Amino acid sequence: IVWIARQFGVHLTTKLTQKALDLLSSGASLGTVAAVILGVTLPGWAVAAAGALGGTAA
Repeated sequence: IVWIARQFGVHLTTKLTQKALDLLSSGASLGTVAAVILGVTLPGWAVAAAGALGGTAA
């Protein structure tokens, strides 16, 4: 989540992180979480690059 926020210009709050992590952990895809929570439509290469990290780092 941190890498996404950094690379795509999102102001990341602790609340946005908390929501994203729970949703990812429950089974929503990294792309959908990025779009819905972080407001960022990720290209394919960015979904892959972020997905290589642990969830908080992603």
